[PDB]
Amino acid sequence: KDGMRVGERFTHDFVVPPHKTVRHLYPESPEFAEAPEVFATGFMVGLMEWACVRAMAPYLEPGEGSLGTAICVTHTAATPPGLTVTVTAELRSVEGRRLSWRVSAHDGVDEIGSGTHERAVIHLEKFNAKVRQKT
Amino acid sequence: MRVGERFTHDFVVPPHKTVRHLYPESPEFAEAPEVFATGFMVGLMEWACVRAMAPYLEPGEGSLGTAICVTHTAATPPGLTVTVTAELRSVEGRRLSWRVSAHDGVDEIGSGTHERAVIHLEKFNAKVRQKTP
Repeated sequence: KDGMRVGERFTHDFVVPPHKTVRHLYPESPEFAEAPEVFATGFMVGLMEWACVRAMAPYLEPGEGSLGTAICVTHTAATPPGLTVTVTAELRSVEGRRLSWRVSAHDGVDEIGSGTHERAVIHLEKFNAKVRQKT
Repeated sequence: MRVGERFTHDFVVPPHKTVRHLYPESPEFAEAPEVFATGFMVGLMEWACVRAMAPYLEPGEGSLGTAICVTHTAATPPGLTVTVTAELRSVEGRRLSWRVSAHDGVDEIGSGTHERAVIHLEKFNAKVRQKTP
């Protein structure tokens, strides 16, 4: 099924809506009530994962998916709704079921962060079997 | 605020904190495991740091997350209690770094570091508006 090529750059573009602020991450949080209306770090983490997931999708076999096992990034500029965040993900290596990525993001105005992200390829159903032993 | 001081909060994972709920906009997430998302785990960690700093902030001040470096090494289905601890590791300028860790009552699910910068809300909000289309 042809594997992924190291050093290949992939881009994921995302126009930030109003509902990806700090407060929308945890509406349960009174303590976030005053947070500026900017793209939340937690949502940026999810966007970077999302970028890597799209890239690996055609390469995964039937029944397969992945989980994020590590993330190590800066978040050095804030983004209001309306700007487009472009994520660039580049494959650093694959060693077994472990894929390592470098990732970075730009909102068309500033670079907003960069660093690394690691994922693990899993068989979706047999993973749920392991999880359910916890539920 | 002092280095080495700690705050811990607990959070029963609901169904709506799973991966696919972080981004309902994503078809590529539709078949994701029904487990607590990394983005939400990070958010719960930030939340711990935010609460712990609050009593030490001047009125009109707040903070932003400027760095996050964590592992997420075990998955948590809805219904388990995630306990998060945040320990102040250092302060310099308007930046505080925390050591953060999380466990779900069964496994340690992740840990690492998180940095935040203290901001004057009004000043910062003005800046944001000038970056807005």
